[PDB]
Amino acid sequence: SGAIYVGNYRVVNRHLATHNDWANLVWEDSSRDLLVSSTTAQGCDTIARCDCQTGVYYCSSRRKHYPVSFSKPSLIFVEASEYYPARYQSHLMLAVGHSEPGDCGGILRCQHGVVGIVSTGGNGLVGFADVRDLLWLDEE
Ligand SMILES: [Zn+2]
Repeated sequence: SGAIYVGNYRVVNRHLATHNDWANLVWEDSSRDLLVSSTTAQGCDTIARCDCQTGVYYCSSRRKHYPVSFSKPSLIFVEASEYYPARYQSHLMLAVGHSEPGDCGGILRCQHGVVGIVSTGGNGLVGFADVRDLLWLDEE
């Protein structure tokens, strides 16, 4: 689990979004495994605006932060999970690293702030849904 809180926005894995997330839907993209919902409280997270390919992610299944190199946001074929059928996910970034189902929502960050959240895993690879292209997250 895990979320990004920036301004009046909550960013979560679409597949972990709650009733309240869907009741306050701002934007969702099934191909990206992202959902954004509105918040009453002002969020403090800074979204990275950059093309960094290195950063640190939180891995709940190891209670550890790992430094990783990751690929640029891409259309990548992702195997069946249970939450999704074996399909293409867009704006996905892979790194060599540990990822289990409950690691989703783990934040990936560089020096410029939040890059994305854990979205996929398996075969010793971790996939991160990019948020750095969502410029609208940093106004109203
Ligand atoms: Zn960066």
